Amino acid sequence: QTRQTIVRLLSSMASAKEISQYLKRFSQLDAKRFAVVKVGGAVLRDDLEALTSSLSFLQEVGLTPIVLHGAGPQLDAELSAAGIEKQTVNGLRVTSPHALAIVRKVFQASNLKLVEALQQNGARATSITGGVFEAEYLNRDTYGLVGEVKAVNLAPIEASLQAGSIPVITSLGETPSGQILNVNADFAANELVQELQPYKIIFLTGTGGLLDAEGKLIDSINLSTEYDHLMQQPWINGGMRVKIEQIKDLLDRLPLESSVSITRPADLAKELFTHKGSGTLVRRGERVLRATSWDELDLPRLTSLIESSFGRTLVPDYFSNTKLLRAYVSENYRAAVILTDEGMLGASALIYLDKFAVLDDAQGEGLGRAVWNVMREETPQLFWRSRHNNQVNIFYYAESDGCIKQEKWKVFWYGLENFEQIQHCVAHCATRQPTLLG
Amino acid sequence: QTRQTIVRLLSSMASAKEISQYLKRFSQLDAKRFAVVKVGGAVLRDDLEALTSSLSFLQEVGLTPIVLHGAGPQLDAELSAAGIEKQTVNGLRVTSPHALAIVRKVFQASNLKLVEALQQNGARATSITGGVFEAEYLNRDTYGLVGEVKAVNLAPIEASLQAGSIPVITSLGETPSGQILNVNADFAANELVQELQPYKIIFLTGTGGLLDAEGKLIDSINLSTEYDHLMQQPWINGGMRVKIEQIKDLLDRLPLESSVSITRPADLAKELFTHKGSGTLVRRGERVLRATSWDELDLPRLTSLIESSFGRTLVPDYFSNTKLLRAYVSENYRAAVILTDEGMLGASALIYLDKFAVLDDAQGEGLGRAVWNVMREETPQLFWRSRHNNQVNIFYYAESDGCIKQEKWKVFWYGLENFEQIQHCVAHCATRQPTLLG
Amino acid sequence: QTRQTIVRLLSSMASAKEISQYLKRFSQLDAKRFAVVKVGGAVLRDDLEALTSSLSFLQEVGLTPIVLHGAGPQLDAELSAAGIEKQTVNGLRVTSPHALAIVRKVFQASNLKLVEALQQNGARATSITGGVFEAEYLNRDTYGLVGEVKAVNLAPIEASLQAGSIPVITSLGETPSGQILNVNADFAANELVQELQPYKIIFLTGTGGLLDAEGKLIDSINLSTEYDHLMQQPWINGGMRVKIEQIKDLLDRLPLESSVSITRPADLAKELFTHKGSGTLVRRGERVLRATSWDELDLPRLTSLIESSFGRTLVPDYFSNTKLLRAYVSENYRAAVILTDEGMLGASALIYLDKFAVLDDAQGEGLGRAVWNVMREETPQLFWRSRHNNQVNIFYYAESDGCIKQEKWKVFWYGLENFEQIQHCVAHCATRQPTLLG
Amino acid sequence: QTRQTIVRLLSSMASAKEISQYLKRFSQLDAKRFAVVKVGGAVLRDDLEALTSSLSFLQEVGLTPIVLHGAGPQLDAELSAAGIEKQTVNGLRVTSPHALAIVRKVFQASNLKLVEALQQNGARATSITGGVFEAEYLNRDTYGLVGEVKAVNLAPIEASLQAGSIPVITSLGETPSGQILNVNADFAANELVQELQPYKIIFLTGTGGLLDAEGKLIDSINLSTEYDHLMQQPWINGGMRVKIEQIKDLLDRLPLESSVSITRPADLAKELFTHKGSGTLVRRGERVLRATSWDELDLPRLTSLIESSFGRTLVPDYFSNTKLLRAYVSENYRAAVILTDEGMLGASALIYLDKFAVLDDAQGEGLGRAVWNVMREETPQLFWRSRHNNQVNIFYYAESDGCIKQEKWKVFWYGLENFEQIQHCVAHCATRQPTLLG
Repeated sequence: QTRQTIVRLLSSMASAKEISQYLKRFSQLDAKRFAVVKVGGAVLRDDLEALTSSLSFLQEVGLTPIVLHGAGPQLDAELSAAGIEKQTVNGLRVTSPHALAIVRKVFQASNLKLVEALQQNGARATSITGGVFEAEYLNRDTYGLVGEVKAVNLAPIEASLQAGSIPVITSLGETPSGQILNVNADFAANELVQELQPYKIIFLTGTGGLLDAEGKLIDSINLSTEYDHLMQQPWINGGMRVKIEQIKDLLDRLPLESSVSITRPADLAKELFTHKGSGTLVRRGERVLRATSWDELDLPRLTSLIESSFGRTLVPDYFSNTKLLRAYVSENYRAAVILTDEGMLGASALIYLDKFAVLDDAQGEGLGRAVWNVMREETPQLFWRSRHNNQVNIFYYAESDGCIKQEKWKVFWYGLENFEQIQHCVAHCATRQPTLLG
Repeated sequence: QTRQTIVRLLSSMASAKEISQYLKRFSQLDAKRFAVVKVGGAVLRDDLEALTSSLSFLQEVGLTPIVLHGAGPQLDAELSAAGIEKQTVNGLRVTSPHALAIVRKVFQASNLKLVEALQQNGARATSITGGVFEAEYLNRDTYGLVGEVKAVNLAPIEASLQAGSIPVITSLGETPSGQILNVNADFAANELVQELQPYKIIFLTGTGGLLDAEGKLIDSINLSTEYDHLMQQPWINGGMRVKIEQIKDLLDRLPLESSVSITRPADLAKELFTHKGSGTLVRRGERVLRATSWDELDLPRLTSLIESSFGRTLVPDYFSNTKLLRAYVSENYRAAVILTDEGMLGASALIYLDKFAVLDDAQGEGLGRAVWNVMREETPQLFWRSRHNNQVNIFYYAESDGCIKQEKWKVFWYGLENFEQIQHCVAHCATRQPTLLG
Repeated sequence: QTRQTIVRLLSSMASAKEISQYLKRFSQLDAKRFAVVKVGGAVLRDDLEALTSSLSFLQEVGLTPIVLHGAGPQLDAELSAAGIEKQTVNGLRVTSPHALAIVRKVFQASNLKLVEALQQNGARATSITGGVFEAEYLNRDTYGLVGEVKAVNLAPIEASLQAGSIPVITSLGETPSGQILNVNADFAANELVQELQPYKIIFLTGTGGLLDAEGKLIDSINLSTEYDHLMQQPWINGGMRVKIEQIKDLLDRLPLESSVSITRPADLAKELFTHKGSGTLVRRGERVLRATSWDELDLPRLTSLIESSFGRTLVPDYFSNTKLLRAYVSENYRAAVILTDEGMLGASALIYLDKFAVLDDAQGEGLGRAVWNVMREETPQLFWRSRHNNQVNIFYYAESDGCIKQEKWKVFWYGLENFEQIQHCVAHCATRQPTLLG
Repeated sequence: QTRQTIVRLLSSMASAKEISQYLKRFSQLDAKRFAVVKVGGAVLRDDLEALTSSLSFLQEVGLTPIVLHGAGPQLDAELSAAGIEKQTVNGLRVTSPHALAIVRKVFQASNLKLVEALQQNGARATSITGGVFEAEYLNRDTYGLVGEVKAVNLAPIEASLQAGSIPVITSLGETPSGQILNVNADFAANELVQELQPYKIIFLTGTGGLLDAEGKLIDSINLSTEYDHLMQQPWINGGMRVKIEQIKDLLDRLPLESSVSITRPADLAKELFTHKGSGTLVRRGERVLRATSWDELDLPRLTSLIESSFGRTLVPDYFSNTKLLRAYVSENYRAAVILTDEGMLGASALIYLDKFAVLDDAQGEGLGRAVWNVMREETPQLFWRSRHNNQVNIFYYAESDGCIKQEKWKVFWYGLENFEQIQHCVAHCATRQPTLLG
């Protein structure tokens, strides 16, 4: 029903090809196994009309947020009123008896505060407060009543998602013999999700997402590639690292098509239905290897890779003819760029995009985006050809630095070349390239 | 809406007067404060289609059962599989660590099993499993992990009854600092109800209700009166006593109009909408005093008691004329029978029902029934008069041992008198009684 | 679902036996084939909050009124504003071209006015305005544009009752080739109902029902019997006759269990769920024959009639022993009273009710009521016996003029006999009757 | 609710800017005043699963199709079975008495057939069959029983759209005095719509939309402009003309933002939510005038036209400096293109797009599209400049024949120029244009 049209809004527009695909490879597959919108107390306390106005939205079309709050700003206040709010021994905290006592009530209180504001706003939330997390206890006196979420029981939650309501769950434990000690909210979600196997999975926070050296919303990450030129580059202060590592911890644990998405609530919709939103997307992508030699490849794969990505198959024996400069391939072999040397003087002088090869089940996960992204950082001057009826021309027009058309082919180049230095090399790629498919 | 007609089905029939009243004195007054249908594991395990088919019924018209299971037959099995099912030190039980462990899972399991079978059957149940009962712990090693329900938190439940679903709750505790030890299911409900303030309040059991010496369903009890000629009479074996005392414990704690009702599930409807059903009703009634002297009474009360129970007020100065044999009055002064001596030879010989005086807000709680019940055990020969348009004539026709009509009065007598011994005394009450209102 | 409890409210009370039966012999059987609540413009114009608040009620539980208005008081005004409101040639009316013109708009207007006030009040009405009644035309100039409803098309209506809404229909015709001339609203409903085959079928009117010589709501009629001592007795002024004949016209055309019911709207519920309400019920009953001779009967029928109405069968050869005074039987043989002569002096002197024999599928249609009704107009002194566990004792207690009990039998008599003249004959029936079953 | 996200799916993509606007200028404004999806018997008869599966869709989100069938293929068969299916005197038809008779039944039949298949598929249709169209009669014997829809009564329809169901209406008349003669389905809708004032308004047909000389789906028309080079050009066979004129008749009668849309049913969604679909869109646009002289304009308008279409206002006194070659403006002054001559040799040689000026409330009606469309048919060689953050760059990239970027400006040209003939003139527009805003 919905998808019938979600894709219709899609098809006729730009980033449609890559999103509609996201709606075909996951449509139908449990309800609970939709989002897993883990929130937080700073966002509860502050903006709730919009946190719940957006949670409505999904659950009122079909996609049933299986929320996971953890109210801590307010807790941290209600706790120090009587006192004992000091000491955080390790990277985490500490809690005493007359103290869980205070959390469990604040967890309770604001938990209910949510589940109601949904029901009030028109929703159907259903408080789920305990019994889900097997919180074995890490240390007894050196921390007291805190514990590492040893397992998870989904029954309590599969009930509410069999009914059809937003399982508003909690950062609380519960040993074996039933003692309820504290757990890390984050080491928590890693584990719920592992159990549930989501598709989407948003991390609401009161901020706006991840930042960069500049301080601009970095609308993506793609670990298997972008991981290093990040995890080693210093505008990655402190806990942002850990915010990153953790989300990384996760997705290795999901399929491939998953994807975190730390956004803001007002935006939540924008984020979960747009190749945009306003929250750092963040996949796991795949391992990508660069090949200088056309011999360290599974060419045959590339055949079912260019037979599946392109209409026909490659004009026979093309592979023994290919002179190969620089090759880019996804461990899985669902994406390839073949970089051939093409020009006149010598064997040079221009570097040329002979093939792009993404499989349907991919330009959706943004693979077509990660593989290409990884050569336009190696190779800075770039000239290619794409027909007129090609889908992914608009991707190109993005990258393209300039473009020129012909009823038979469209041509794109990539790089700055002085006024007189351009025309010369631009007329080239539109002269050697007419003769590549000859 | 419903009451508009519940009373229409009512008005035109027999026990209608006393039930429709029950629907006018309690209509509108919270939702949660409807039933409190505490069940049990022997009824869960065995007949659930009907336990849930009846729970539907209410919650699907408006009256929202706020259920309270406690699965124990099945627990008692799942527990001994691994073992440690022996020892019950005091009138209650005992439990260990690797042991709550087993209950909490069985409580959980069958709790969910319910909440689902409602949602499946069309209902709207909503699991509520923990955090409600403040189970302080009674003894540490001499029993281990069991506790007396020190308080109750209604939030967890007022949520689901603000939504509109059947709060399917649990016999489980939870100290202060959050350790979940065992509680008595029964000492439990006493305390939920105290907090909630129900109106109806049914105790489902797999049996059929309370029995008697014979072994016939004793469709009532009324403690303040029937208490003794019960609580001292020996067909009250063992725990039946305690089943009684406990229900007694309760209602002292409610308004007056409340009322337990131990029935079976298939019957549940019959019970909660009929002056019948098939479950021992059981109120608290009121304290009733017998008066031999027309001077140890608040006559004035009786005036607003006969001015409110009868159209007019008593023909002035009737009270200084009354010669009084035997008087029956409810501590509250909402019910009276005045027993006057009426006859010819001497001042005797027949004993005569001069007045019955029940206030609207009463023949509903069955006061008209308890006060009269308490003289037809003192006074065995009984002759009275009631007009033709009187409501409560059908009560009479019940009691009445015989009856005779006159366009101006209807006459009833009560007792066995030989063939020739009747006619003689029967013609009497229809000769001295025409001249009482003269 | 509903019946599960409608009968529970029932069973425990008085007129329950005869009404619950009405709910078992018709439960399940189309939706449209429920009511057919034909209203009228004087009730529309005046009280609509209650006409629609009651129509809601049914259609919002399941029973879907298939309403049939006919607004005429208001029409009769809106018509004379421009004029031409004079002439009513025959027992009916007359209409011209620039004139239907005015009705069709007023029919339209108030038709819509209803269908909306239902949707506003929470209902689900659905305007149905035309195309249903095949109104062939009776006379062309001598009346103009009026016609006799030659047939009916149910499609337009079975649509809205397949959806589940109150088919708010109309007193309008429509020749063959589609010209919309006027029809009698009443000759209309006769014909809809014929087509539809209702069960209940109420005639709302702004009055309160049918009256009597006195002027008291005559809560019944039963044509096949009560027809004559009515249709010939002069407090039957004018059109009341026709109101009667017409309803008579109908039911001959339905099953037996049907039944008109001219009530008021505020009462509608009371009427359609109580052996009461406030509207002249009115069946067709059956043809009843009086038999003076126990030989002009199908005794065998009476065997399956007393074998089905009573537990066992009649003590063998009882039929050749019966000395028969006066016999009452329903053409169908679903009801009998056997009147035997019983006494001492001679073969006289008391007349005695040996048998009452109603079949389940009957005391519901009120047959048990019509057959008995028809002897207590022939036979004025009446003495009978009924066990203690007998269902229909309360019917008796109604009729009974007096009653007396015995753990084995209950005894009833019928008639006024002076103080000393009673006891004598009353001791009798409780002396010859102990020895009838001997 | 919906729009909150319909626009979110939108914003991030291509044709979003022009469609989301369509959702902001019409959001909130009656319900009935949504679509007016007039269908037809060839589409009913043939594909109904999809005609109703799409009608669902709208009415089940909020947008309530107020359908308008007219079943004729099937009629034309069911009519000739008995016969009299011959003669069509004028451009229309003819019908007799024993003949409407046959339509009214077929209209009825298939009308109901629809209203049910909606209710079956999950919808909420509600048959409306008559009383809506005031069909005065055009000629009595020379055609018989056919008529021109003199007016319309919306009551019958505003009822069902106050309830919230799909008013499935009909091609039938009804004189004044209520005779139901035939009407043209098409001259019908013109008149319903006039009364209702739709926004969208689709014409389903079993075909696929309008065609061209080639025979390709002509995804648009825009009368005030494209009217002539159409209405005079001969691949406009016969009734296609009339199909056109008629839709033209209409929209002159609506606001501006309206728009027919002859599509197919399976596509209906695609059409009514995409700048695409598969049905000839078709507006009325506005009257556009070409100006050769910068003096026959309301420049001041252009100021609030370039002050509203562009951030600031025009650099003061720009208007007395403008040397103007060719000007394009919409009668209303919501759209302008200013064509200035720009080059080196002489005052020539290139023609240059100095300004595009569309008002928000416009590029939605596709004005930005019609005005520009009307110069790229006059002026064939075209060179312009647009910043990087400009919204409408993707429109451009469409038109653009080639493009080149600079962090400060983006440059586009339009036309074929030989290999050596391009570079020369292409370097130009990227040399004279850097100095236009200087």
